[PDB]
Parts: sequence; C-alpha cells; structure tokens
Amino acid sequence: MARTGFYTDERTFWHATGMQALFLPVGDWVQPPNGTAGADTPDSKRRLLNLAHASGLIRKLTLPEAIPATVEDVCRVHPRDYIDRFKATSDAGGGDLGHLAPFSKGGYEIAMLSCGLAIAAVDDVLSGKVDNAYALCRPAGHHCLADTPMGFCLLANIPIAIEAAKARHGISRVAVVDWDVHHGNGTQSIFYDRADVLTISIHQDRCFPPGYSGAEDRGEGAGLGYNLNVPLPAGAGHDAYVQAFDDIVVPALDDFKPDLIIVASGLDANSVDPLARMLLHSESYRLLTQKMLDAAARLCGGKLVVVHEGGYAEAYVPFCGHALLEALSGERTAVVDPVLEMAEAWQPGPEAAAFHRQWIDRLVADLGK
Amino acid sequence: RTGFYTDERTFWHATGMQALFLPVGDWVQPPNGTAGADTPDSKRRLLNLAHASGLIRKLTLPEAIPATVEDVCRVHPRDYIDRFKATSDAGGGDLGHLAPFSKGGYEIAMLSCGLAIAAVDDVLSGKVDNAYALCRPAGHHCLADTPMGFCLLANIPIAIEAAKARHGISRVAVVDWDVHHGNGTQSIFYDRADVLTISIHQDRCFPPGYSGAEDRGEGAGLGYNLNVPLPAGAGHDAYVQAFDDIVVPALDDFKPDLIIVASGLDANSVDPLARMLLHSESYRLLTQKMLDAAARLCGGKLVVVHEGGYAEAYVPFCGHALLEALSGERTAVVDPVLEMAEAWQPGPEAAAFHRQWIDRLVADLG
Amino acid sequence: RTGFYTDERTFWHATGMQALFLPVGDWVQPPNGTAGADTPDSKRRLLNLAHASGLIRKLTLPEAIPATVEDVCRVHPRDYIDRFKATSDAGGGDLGHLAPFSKGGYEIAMLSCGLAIAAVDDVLSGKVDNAYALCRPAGHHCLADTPMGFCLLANIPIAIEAAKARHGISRVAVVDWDVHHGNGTQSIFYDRADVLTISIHQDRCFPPGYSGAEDRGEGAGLGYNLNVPLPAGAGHDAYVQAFDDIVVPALDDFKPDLIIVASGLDANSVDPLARMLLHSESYRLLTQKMLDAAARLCGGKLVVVHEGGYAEAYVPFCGHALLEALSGERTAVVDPVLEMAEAWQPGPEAAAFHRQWIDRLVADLG
Amino acid sequence: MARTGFYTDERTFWHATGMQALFLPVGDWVQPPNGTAGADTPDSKRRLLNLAHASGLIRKLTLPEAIPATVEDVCRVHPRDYIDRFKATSDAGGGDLGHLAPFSKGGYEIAMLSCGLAIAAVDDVLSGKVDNAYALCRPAGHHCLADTPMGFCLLANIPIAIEAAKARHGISRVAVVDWDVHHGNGTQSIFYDRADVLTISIHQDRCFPPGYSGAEDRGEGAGLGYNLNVPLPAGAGHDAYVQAFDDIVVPALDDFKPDLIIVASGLDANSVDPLARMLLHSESYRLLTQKMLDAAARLCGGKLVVVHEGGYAEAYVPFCGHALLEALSGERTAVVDPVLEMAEAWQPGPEAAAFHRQWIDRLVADLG
Ligand SMILES: CCCCCCCC(=O)O
Ligand SMILES: CCCCCCCC(=O)O
Ligand SMILES: CCCCCCCC(=O)O
Ligand SMILES: CCCCCCCC(=O)O
Ligand SMILES: [K+]
Ligand SMILES: [K+]
Ligand SMILES: [K+]
Ligand SMILES: [K+]
Ligand SMILES: [K+]
Ligand SMILES: [K+]
Ligand SMILES: [K+]
Ligand SMILES: [K+]
Ligand SMILES: [K+]
Ligand SMILES: [K+]
Ligand SMILES: [Zn+2]
Ligand SMILES: [Zn+2]
Ligand SMILES: [Zn+2]
Ligand SMILES: [Zn+2]
Repeated sequence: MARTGFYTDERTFWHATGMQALFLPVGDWVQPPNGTAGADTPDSKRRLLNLAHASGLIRKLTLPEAIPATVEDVCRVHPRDYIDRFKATSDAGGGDLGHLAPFSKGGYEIAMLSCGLAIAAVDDVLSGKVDNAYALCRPAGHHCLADTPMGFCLLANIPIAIEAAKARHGISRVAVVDWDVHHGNGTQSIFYDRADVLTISIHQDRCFPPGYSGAEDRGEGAGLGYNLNVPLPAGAGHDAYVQAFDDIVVPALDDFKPDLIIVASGLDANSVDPLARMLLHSESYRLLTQKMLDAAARLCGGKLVVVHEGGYAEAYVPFCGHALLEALSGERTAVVDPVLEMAEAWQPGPEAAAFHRQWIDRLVADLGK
Repeated sequence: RTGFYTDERTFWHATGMQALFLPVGDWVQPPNGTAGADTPDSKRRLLNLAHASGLIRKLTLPEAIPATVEDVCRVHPRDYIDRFKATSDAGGGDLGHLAPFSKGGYEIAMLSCGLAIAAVDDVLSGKVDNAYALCRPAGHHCLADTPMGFCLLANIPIAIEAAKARHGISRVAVVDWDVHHGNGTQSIFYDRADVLTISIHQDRCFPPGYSGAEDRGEGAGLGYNLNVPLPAGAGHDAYVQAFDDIVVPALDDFKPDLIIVASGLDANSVDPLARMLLHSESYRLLTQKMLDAAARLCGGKLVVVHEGGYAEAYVPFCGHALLEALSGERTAVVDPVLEMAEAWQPGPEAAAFHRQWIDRLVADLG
Repeated sequence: RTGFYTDERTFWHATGMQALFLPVGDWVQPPNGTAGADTPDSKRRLLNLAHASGLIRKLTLPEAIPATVEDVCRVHPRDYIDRFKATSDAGGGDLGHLAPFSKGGYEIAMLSCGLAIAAVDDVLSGKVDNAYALCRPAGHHCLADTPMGFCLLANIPIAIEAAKARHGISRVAVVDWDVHHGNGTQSIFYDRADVLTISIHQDRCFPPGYSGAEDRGEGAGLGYNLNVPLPAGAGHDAYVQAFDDIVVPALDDFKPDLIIVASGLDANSVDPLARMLLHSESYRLLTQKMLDAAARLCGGKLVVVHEGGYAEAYVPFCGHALLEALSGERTAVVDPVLEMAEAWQPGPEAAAFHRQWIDRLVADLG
Repeated sequence: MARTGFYTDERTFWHATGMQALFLPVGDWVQPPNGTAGADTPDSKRRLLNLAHASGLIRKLTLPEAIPATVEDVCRVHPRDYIDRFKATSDAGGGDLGHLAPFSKGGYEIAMLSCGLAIAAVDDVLSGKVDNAYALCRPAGHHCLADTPMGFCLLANIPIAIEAAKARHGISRVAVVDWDVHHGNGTQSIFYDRADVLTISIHQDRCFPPGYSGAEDRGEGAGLGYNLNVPLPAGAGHDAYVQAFDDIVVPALDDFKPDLIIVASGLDANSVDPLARMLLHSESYRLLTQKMLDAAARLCGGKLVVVHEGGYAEAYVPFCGHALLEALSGERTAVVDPVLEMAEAWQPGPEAAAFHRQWIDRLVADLG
C-alpha cells in the first residue's frame, strides 16, 4: 500500500486568534463569546486528529516528527522585515500584522512549526520516505501574501514548502489544487508570473477575499496560463464540484504534467460550515481525494501531498477529513458519517443542478474549451 | 408602541450534550465548548444587544404568562402533552425527530408558548401596535402529535387558536421566513381556509429533501398554503423579489385581519444550519414590507415570533435591525459584517438564475 | 424597597485569552471553554437566577448612570484615567498587576463604577432603603494609580467621594467580605478617620502573602483600618464569630452614617480562587448582621457592592440569598448544594482552632 | 525514575457526564452552562497529556496500545448484574446508576477502556516491560463500590487491576496510596476485610463522601490494621502533606512490605481546584512522587504504578501532573509552573502550620 505520512504537532493546537465572536473582534457592538473564542478554533482542527485516533486510522499511518521551518526556509518567500516584525510582535504578546490574521504570544514559533509540517510532507514525498502525505497545518497558509498575512494565515506554508523543495530536490513542475472554499490569493500572488508552479483555486464566488471571482486572472508574463481560478456559485455542492474537477481541474493537471501535486485542503466547503455557503459532505472529499490520487499516479508517480488549510465546523470537519484520510491511505475504518444521508437530501435539485452545469460549462468555454 | 415578550427561563431550555445538532456517542466526540445548536446564547445575544443599544428601553416588556393546558390542547392531543410533562419531570428526552429537552423543559416550553399567545392577544386588543415574541424553544416544525426540529410546542398555531377563542378573529396569515420549511404550521392548518400559511425556505433543507411548491392545501384549505422554496446560496435580492412577486401579493389577495411572521434568523450569511446569504439590512427591509402590508391590510396588527437562528455572532445584528424597523426606532448600532456580507452577494449570473427561479414559481401558481 | 443597579454592558467586559487567570503563551494552553476567571457568566448568572425566581420583579432597577471622569478623578490621577482610555481604544491591555481588559473596557469600567456611585446616592437621598450594585469589573484591589486583581477603578472609594461631595456624609464604614484583602480601599483611606475600612480575607491569598492585622491606619487614620485575616479552610461558624466578635463591635464603636459592604462571593465552598467554606446561607446571615447594624447605627442605610466570585454554578445561590435578606423577600429558590456544603464544614478540632485564631485577633486589638 | 509506560487512549476523553453546571444537574433552579458542561470535563484530563506532548516529555515515555478490561476482569470486583445494567443503560443513551456517577451513550465502552489502562499498567510493571507506569484513567475509579458507582467513578479501576494481577501473577501484597483529595471509599470497601491489600487514603476531612473522616476505620476481620485513613483539615497545604507522608504513609508502607505500590493520584488537592479546599502545588506532587519512588525502590524493586483519578482545575492540573511525570520518568523538561511562586506565598503561615502539625501528631498517636 501507499504508506501515508501524517504530519502533526500538538503545539499547532495552541495557536489562539484571541477574543473574537467567530471572526469578529470584541469591542463596540460585538459581545464577547461565553464559549470557545474565535472561528479558527483549536478544536476545529484537533477533532479531525481525535477521530483518526478513535477509528484506529492513525495507527495505519506513519507520523514523523517534523522540524520547524527555519528563517532561511521562510525567507525564500517572505521578506526578512516581515519575519522580524512577526517575531517581535509575537514575543511582545501577539497582534495582527495583516488583514484578519490575529495571533497570541508565541504565535511566531507555532507558525514556524506549522510551516515545518508542510515542508516535511513535501520533502519526504519527494525523497520517497512515504508515498503520500497529509500535513495538519495550523495556522493555515493559502491567504498569506509575501509581506502581508491575511485570513488566518501567518506564513505561506505551501509556497515555502515548494521553494524548499526546489532548493533540495530541483523539482521542475508543481501543481497546487486549492479546494479550500476560499480563494488561494496567497498562492496565486506568489507564483503569478511563474510557469513552474501551476496554481489552481476552486472557491465560492466572491467569499474571501470578499467580492473576488478571478476566472480571467490567468497569470502574467512567463506565468501567463499557469494560474487557474474556478469560482463556483454559493450553494453549489457535490455534483458541481465533481463536474468542475472532471472538466477543469483534472484536464489542467493533465496539460501541465507536474512532478508533484499538492492539495491545499480546506474543509470549509462542508455543508454546515459557518464561513461559506457550499454543500459538500464526507463522500465528496473521499471522491475528490481519489481523483487527486489517480491524477498523481498517472502523472507523477503517486507523489501527492495534502496540506490542511481552513475548516470551521467542529462537528462535521472531522468526518470530511477522515474520509479524505481514508482515501489517501487506501484504508477503510468502521467510521460512519451520521450526517451523510441528510447531506445527500440537502443537495441541489434538478433546476439548480442545470444552473451549476451551465456555470461550469461557461468557465470551460471561457478558457478555450 | 412595540411590545417585546421575553422571559429569562426560555434561555434555560437545554437540548443536551450534542456537537452542533449531532447527538453524542458513537463517532461524535462531545463538544469542549457550548453544547448543541439551539444554544441559549444564539437567542440571548439578540436581547443583550437590544439592551446594549438602549433599544429595549423604548419597547414595552410585559411579564410572561405561560400557555395553559387548555391553550395547548386546542392544537395538541392531551396524550402528547401528558407524555411531554412526564418525560420532562423524569429528566428529559426526545419525543420526536431532533426535539431533545432537559428536566423541566415542559414548563419552559409552556412559558415560551405563552409569549406568542400574549404577543398576539395584546396586539389584537390594541395594548400595543405590533409585537415581537422571543420564543425559545421554537415552534414552526412541531406537528399536532409530533415535536420536530427543536420545536416542542406549536407556538404560532396555539396563539392563533387562542386568538380565535378570545377575539373571534377570522383571517390570519403566517409568513414564515425562518430558513427551514414551516411544516408544523402547514400541517396543522392544511385543510383550513381561515389561516393562510406561507413558507419561504431553502429548498430541500429541513425537513430534508422537501420543496413543496405543489402542496397548496387540501379541502377548504386548497389555495391557503403557499411554499416558496429558494435555492441554497440565494441572498438579499432573491428574498426581496420573492416578497415582491409572491409573498406580498398573496397577502393582498387574502386580506388578513392579523399578520404573524415566523421569524427565524437562520437565513443569515454565516449560519451553520443553512446556506443562505441574508444580512441585517435584508431583515430590516423584509420587516418593513410586513409593516407596510399590515398597515395596508389590517390596521398595522403585526406580530413577529422568533423561531430559528444559530450563528451566535451574527443573529444579534439581524434581529436588532428587524426590531428597529418594527419599533420605528433607530439606534447607533453598526453591523460590523454588513460590508462583507454585501460583497458576498450573488453576482450577475447567479442573480439571473434566482430571478428565473422565482419567475417560474410565480408562473406555476397559475 | 431595595434598589438593584446593573447594566447589560458590564457583562461585555472581557479579560482576554487566559486559562483561568493564566495568560496564554509559553506553557499555558488556550482554554477550549470560556476564557478567563472573571467571566461574564460568573456575574450574570446571579442576575439570571433573580429573574428566574421572580425576585428581580420585587426590586427597583434604576437605569445605569456611568461614572464621569470628574467622579473617578476624586480618587485617581487624571493621567491614569487618560492612559486607561487610550489603551482601551487601542484594543486593551493591562496597566497594573493582574488587571487585563479588552477593547472598550474603559467605557465598561466607567459604567460599572457608576453603578456603585448611584446605589450609594439613592440610599443617602432616601429613594430606596438599601441597595445592591452588580459591579463588573470589580473595584476593591484598585490603587489610586495602579489597577490590580481584576479591578480597574476604585468603585467604592469613588462612590464614597461622590457621596461626600453631593451629600457631605461624615462617617462611612466599608465591610469587605470578598475573600481577598481589600488593599485598594485600605490604601486609599489609610490616613483618614472618616472612612473605616474593614477587610475579612483568607490569610495570604491576594495580595499573595499578605495578612495585615497589624496594619491599623496611620496618622489621623490610626485605628480606622481593620484587617481580619482568616486561615484557609475556615467556613460558616468561623465567619460568624469574626463578625460577632470583631466586625460588628467595630461598627458599633465607629458610628457610621452609612454602611457599604464590598461583597465578593468568592469565599463560597467551590470557588477556584480561594480555599474557604461559606455557603449560600452564610451570605444571608452575614447580610442580616449588616442589616441589623445599619438599622441600629445609620437609619438602615446599607449598600452592597459586588466584587469577586468565580464559581459560576454556585455564586448565584450565594448572591440570591443575600438579595433575599437585603430585600426581605421570599422566593421558592432552594440551594441544591446546601446540605453537602453543611456536611463539608470543619469538624470540632478545626473549629476550636478557628475560634482560637479569632480570639487572638480580638486580644491583639487590645 | 525509569523507562516509564504511559497508558492513555483518545476515547477516554470522549466520556461526557452530561449537561451539568459544575457537578450540579441542570434543571429546577440550576441554569445550564454556556461554556464546558460538567466538572469531570474531558479537558481537565486531556490538558495534562497535551502539555506532556508540548514539552517533549511524551517522547521519552513508552505508550502501549490500550487493552480494554474484559467483562471477566471487571467481574472479579463487580457483580455481573451491575455490569449488565450498566451496559444496557449505556446502549439506551446513558444515565446514572449510582450517586453522582452520570454518563452518556457509550459510556460503558469507555469505562471498560479506562479500566483496561490501569489493568495493563499494573500487568506491565509486574511482568517487567517497564519499571513504573502512569495510567491516564478517565472515568476514575476510587469512589466506585462493588455494586454502586459514585463520584464520577463507574468501575473500580484499581481494585480490578489488582485482582487481575492476582489472577495472572499470584502477587501477594499490594499497597494503594490514594492521594486524590477525596476519600477512596471504593477501594477501602472492596478490600476492607483483606490483609493482602493495604489501602491508604489521605483526604480532605468531610469532603467526599460528605461528612466522612474515617481515621478509626482500620479494617475488619483479617483486614484489621490494613486500612489507614488520614483525614486532613480543609486548607492544609504542602507542609501538611509532607508531614502526613513522612509520619504516617511511608511508615505504613515500610511495615506492610508491599510487592507493588499503586498510587491513586487525583490532582484535585491543587491550590485552585473547585472540588476541594487544599493548597498543594506542582512541586508538592513532584516530591510526593519522589517519596513513593523511593519507597518502591526500597520495598519492591521499584515497582510503582500511578493511576489518574480526580482533578478539576483545567488550568493548573497540567502543571501538577507534569511535575509528577517528570519524577516518575526521571526526565527533565523546560516546563516552568507559572503559578508556583504565588502558590508558595499562599501556603499556611506559622499558626495554621502548628495546627496542621498537631492534627497529624494526634493522628499518629491514635495509631496504636
Ligand atoms: C472573512 C471570513 C472568511 C474566512 C477567512 C479565512 C478563509 C480560509 O479558511 O481560507
Ligand atoms: C439541520 C437539521 C435541523 C434543522 C432544524 C430547523 C429548526 C429551525 O427552523 O430553526
Ligand atoms: C491571581 C489570584 C486571584 C485573586 C484575584 C481576584 C481578586 C478578587 O476577586 O477580589
Ligand atoms: C460533589 C463534590 C465532589 C465530587 C466527588 C468526586 C471526587 C473525586 O474526584 O474523587
Ligand atoms: K503560476
Ligand atoms: K480554494
Ligand atoms: K407554527
Ligand atoms: K420558512
Ligand atoms: K391553510
Ligand atoms: K475599594
Ligand atoms: K476582604
Ligand atoms: K481609614
Ligand atoms: K484520598
Ligand atoms: K485492606
Ligand atoms: Zn478557507
Ligand atoms: Zn430554521
Ligand atoms: Zn475576591
Ligand atoms: Zn477526587
């Protein structure tokens, strides 16, 4: 089988965004929460790992102990001035150096560690240590610009791991498939004029960054044709996503011939996420991972790396990620999703489904069909 | 004069140890934070903001008086009420489909129901011009013999049958803009022409898989039930068009003597239990559409009854703009989500699909 | 008539992301539940229980009047107040020792203080016979220029100084039965004989390591400060003897024109921030001692001001019985812990020890 | 000090007592909690393991996979009828079959799992796979009677582990030192007429079971002299516990000559626990662990097993248990207890200290 590496560190759950009601700073008209503070909560990620323990799936993976990102690693993407300001704010108690990117004292070390998980997953897959990998990163990365953190991302996890890999393995072509429900503006920005990294984002139309769709932003200069935005209307679900993957994502991968596929895996397109309006369920994520596994076996020797990003529904994220992990490792457990049959009843009916198919066919046509 | 019907103990109702709406055990790990989905704070926080803004001081807050056994038995069989009380006395349970409650939840449900009775009664007797009943537990999914979907008693139907007994009211219209289908209201009045039941809801959401546009009543009630399913991901302009093209015309045709809104706030843009895109100004505007209809059709007699709403951070701003509109007051509250939620709204291609969807609903109505 | 002074926004003060009182970072993992130790609910649940019992119906609730900067500057230097406001605008912080606050904590601290000002004002003016101010943030650890121990303004000192300016009251006694030493009150009036400051507190608890029996005032204030430290693990009978043999005799000798009690409820038997064994009826009986003293010494003028109290589940029953005595009102509330808390009380050998300890304090007072 | 087994399972953190405010059942006058429900909360135990991970301590220990207790196991202590009703209620959604022992659907499986942690820890120490062991038990066990669960204890973890050891190794003499702040009434009861298990309990006088002190309850029959209660007054702290251990607990162990020492380790005597009134701090638990390590080394070839019981301060329990684990494993980390200085300042002064010493002097005198 594909021995799957699972990259996690306890301290990633000790990152805390501060006293917010969901994503809202307390202060003014926003009453502080009486329960868990924040939206990126520790349990919105730890509960996935908890469920993988309870099912026994965790014992079927290998869990290496990753070293943190070094300053040299992260400075292949970020300017040292950002990194120095980040560390100094963190040493002094935390803050927010960007757009909705709050952190607490010592958040700098936890982000370097989070980043180390994605570096390690990429490094170990390229070295053959494992056949494929899942990095349970927290804080996430796919919104972080070179000099600006945003949307709960403090470092550019996947870009940093890619740049390390080019330095240590000389890898020529990398494709990033971002199915976190929000646009991967960070990844898009960092490689926008580069043709060696193909950046694909599937995301809810206009959600985050608010108002942005991006299907005509396809790259610049040498990177023209190497960025691919797939916005999908709010309220799209399982059949829409798999059509998008069959008709856009997978052919673009086939065209590009990567030497490595990386999934920026947010789980926030799930049917009860507060931070988006999509209708994916656990089996959606199993099937999308299988398409990525098949593509990687066909294109780059099974070299597939999944890097956790967003996902905010503490009760349902575990089941979506666990089905993903089952696919990735080719293992099956006794876990049954208690929401699955309701999520299937919830899916768009025939009138909405023809609209999603019309919407995706136009994206295809607009790309040169 | 706006009356505001609330009682501290509606916040003491507790659905038990669920992760969101998932009963714990087997593969569901217990929540480390607040248990459940219908949490006390997902309703209390609206009242807290009405206090913090000074709005609540411009409203009249009468003391709650629970529904009686006689009140609730106008709708429910005595056997259900009896099993409910006995299960509650022995520590709680669930007598339906996703309707859990704890010890003493029976009395809290009778108290919650009483808020709706009194809101309707006081408006009909002109003690106040309109009214808002902060019900918890909610009511619009509860069937005559079966509680459902966090609804233990049929709050609005009980209030209506009380109104018929106490005031002899002839025509009532219920407009249910909670994001789930008002199956409880629909069923209880399905064969009656004196109560027009309107439900605007996310297509196929709860009850799961139900759309319902063809279900327009039976017998004497044929033509007096009106389901308006909207697709997941619909937002402000879709709801406005549905009210302009379906809901408000249906009211003008029916000529009610009282309008009740079953007001869930769970169509809000960050709610976990639906996929819709309404924001606080949506609720302000739909409330003004009901105020206008009430002034036009029944001397301004409007009652708003709280049902769902599960985003504890954003529900308060939606319901507070509703309350401003209802009271005709205007506070300093600024919705910190409004700009982003407006940015989130469906773009042209999605907006065209919503408009085509609603146009077809209108057409199907003959 | 008992006036009850409270405002929704006092429950919006947040101390930030701490596990209990431990700032997050380094080896302290963020809490998954409610953050902090001075949590909103550790105070709001007292108000909730008084609504649920009907007791709140029997009291008068004046609208809150925030403290003015002129009020607070009768105790604090203006520079402190300006730095406090600027730090709160910039998003909060901590300007003292264990006194964190979030953005907007300045306004809420000013509100909280206005509750104690008003409660004292309305009793002196005869609008109510006695009063309870549900202050949050608390006040009695705050120094003139240094906030401490969750206390951002010196609520009771400010209230006293407003009272001297508006009414010219001559003699005020403050009885501090919060379980921590009232070091703020002690320091502010230490060289003054017009305010007698008494503090009963767990030996060495907060400020840590302080006992203080020999600290009796200075200059004209000599003999007008009275510390009563009590060993960890003392309970109902120990406190009763301390009040009978020390506190009440000191009130008799002093002849106050007003009694104010700084009532933290953190000496209760399950509080995390102290080791004492008081129960709900302990607070009812200690309030009756203060009521009888006030009746006998100053025409029944008694103000109770909320300080600390951190056991969310049990603080409501302690404060509710206090309010019952304060108002002379009966409810059906029953403390479901009382029998157990009575069984937990120190046995005979410990009780002889507590009696010997208190006898020594009596003797040392000369 | 040694190669230390650490016995934990993720599902022990999935046991939920239900919708209580602290230990008070919601309903009537008790308002539901908005934060974490209950007193025995998952995090009041998990946070110890989380810190042992974050410190790197976990990487120096051995973590065997969990082996649940079998029904045969638990029925060496409990009548099968109790176990079957427990199973039937757990399947039907949970309940409470005793006194303050509530549980949710599937709580039976998790109690069987938790018990297995103690069984395996004892087994592995006796068979020599590890020199000492820590069992992160949840639910706890030391209040559970043979037919009556109580005080958040659904199975008699430590008794069941001792009877398994007897059945599998023939062990003659076991001492249990219960320093959980509450009386170990379950262990006392099960072994009350037996001379082969010396049961020692140090606890807050009159705390739980409420009103109970127990110094004069020394066993019966063949068990006379083989149960030892050390009630301590509420408000006792570090120096009182030290004296109790030097003057009573360690002398008892030396007379009894155990072949195995089991510590029932609740951490609820820490200085901020809601469910007791004691003033222990992290270094108290380190030193008490050293005392038991030295007794195990002198009396039974270092065979020492520490079984988690109570502990309810989710912010401070981790530092107390982490210093415990440092002593058990003999591994140092960079963990610094942020509360320690203050808790030292909190400790009883000279007048209360003299009361605690004469109290303990009185207990020693009554022994004989
Ligand atoms: C403004 C709220 C939108 C979510 C921001 C973080 C998105 C992500 O998880 O990638
Ligand atoms: C999604 C499963 C539960 C839905 C309950 C709907 C209750 C409401 O109308 O607020
Ligand atoms: C860090 C020690 C906690 C004690 C501070 C609380 C003060 C009070 O409630 O009066
Ligand atoms: C009711 C207060 C005490 C609860 C009993 C649990 C004691 C323990 O942790 O052993
Ligand atoms: K690119
Ligand atoms: K994306
Ligand atoms: K209804
Ligand atoms: K509806
Ligand atoms: K009808
Ligand atoms: K003071
Ligand atoms: K005091
Ligand atoms: K003085
Ligand atoms: K004990
Ligand atoms: K024995
Ligand atoms: Zn996302
Ligand atoms: Zn709803
Ligand atoms: Zn205090
Ligand atoms: Zn205990």
